[PDB]
Amino acid sequence: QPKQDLLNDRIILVTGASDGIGREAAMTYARYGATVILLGRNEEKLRQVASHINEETGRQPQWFILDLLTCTSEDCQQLAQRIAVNYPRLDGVLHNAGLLGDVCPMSEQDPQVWQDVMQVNVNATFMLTQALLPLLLKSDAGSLVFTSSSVGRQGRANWGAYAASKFATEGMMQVLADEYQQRLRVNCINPGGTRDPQKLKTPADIMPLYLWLMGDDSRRKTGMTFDAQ
Amino acid sequence: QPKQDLLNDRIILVTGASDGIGREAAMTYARYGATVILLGRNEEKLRQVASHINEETGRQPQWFILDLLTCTSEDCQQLAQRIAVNYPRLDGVLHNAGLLGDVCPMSEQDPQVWQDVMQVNVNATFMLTQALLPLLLKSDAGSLVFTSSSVGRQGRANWGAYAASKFATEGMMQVLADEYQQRLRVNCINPGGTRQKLKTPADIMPLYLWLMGDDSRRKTGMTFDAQP
Repeated sequence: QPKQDLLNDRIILVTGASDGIGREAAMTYARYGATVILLGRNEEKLRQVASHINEETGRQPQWFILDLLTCTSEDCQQLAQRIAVNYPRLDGVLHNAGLLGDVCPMSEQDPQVWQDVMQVNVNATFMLTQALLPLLLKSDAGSLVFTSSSVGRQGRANWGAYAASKFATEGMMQVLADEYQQRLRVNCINPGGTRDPQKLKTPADIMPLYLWLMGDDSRRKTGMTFDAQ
Repeated sequence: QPKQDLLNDRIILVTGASDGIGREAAMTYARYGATVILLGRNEEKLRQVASHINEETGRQPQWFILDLLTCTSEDCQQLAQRIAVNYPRLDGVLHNAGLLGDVCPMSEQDPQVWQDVMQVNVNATFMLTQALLPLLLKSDAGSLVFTSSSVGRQGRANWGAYAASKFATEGMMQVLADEYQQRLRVNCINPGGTRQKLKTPADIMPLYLWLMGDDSRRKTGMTFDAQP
């Protein structure tokens, strides 16, 4: 599909960058020319992913530490302040950080795990969004992408807090898209089943959508949720 | 529609029972024969609502204190124990408690208010549901009703935490309906704008009555608008 320089001169921040889909997305964005900013809780994990992208790409991403389970609104503003000293805008923010929590009936759901899933997937993702909006408004056409799931649109047995949180994520995305008509592109990606493990798709397999949402080919698309597979 | 003894011998718990829609739902259910249990955060207000329902109906609801803003899972479990001492089952639970929070752009939403809205409307509403499930399963046909909103189906500018929380509520309702198919009726009610060209709580009662009475027995997993 996309040309190899699709994301030249796009600065894109990726949360949950240290492993899984986040790690693939950061690497993929860099491969396609982006200046990537990695966000995660583990500095040694982040440094390792940055080194790999540099070896593979020749340019080394910066990383910043944030723990969504515990971060405050103050921590997010300070993170945004640190970014802004190094970077003039954010062209993209990919919210790929998340907690799955318990997969079990509602009667069995652990209430602290429930609280933790809502804190990471909803509340912290919101506070981080709020902190980063000014930088995103500095883009020619900033793009904000949340991670959803099939159970964010149709609740199913056993999916408890994760489902509740992904519904909330669809709602948050919709409110934002309505507030930022013209000004920001705000959408969700549903990556689907990525991780019978040999039957599933690899993060690499689902990347085209992640690329599309950050490149110019999706320029006036907002308020939608997209299925990666 | 419906007969005046619709809810005779139905035991129905109403949260947020001490004002607005909750207070009207409690009263309506009592008028229609139900044994009502009121839940709220403030004793003085609940007692006043109970007394008024007794005056108007002739039977006095019991009340229990729970503050969804600060309650723990243990608090909900203890509440459920206290209810079980006094009652053999719950035929209905109406989750009417809620916090609206800020109505303003996402960039201006107060993060503390945001967290409080999610804690009341989602976390504590789930924790309370969890504690009351055994009682509801003891009904012949227990009915669990959440409160939603038009902005729990389509997000709109300025509705911030409320919207996120009501999407979460539609999601929680859908998971529960899937888990309890054939065992519990689990649905949402969107009361619409209420409280001069707006409707009163009294005006929107038909749906609240319908979901607790036998006419809705086969209906689960759905979200209903009180004002179509």
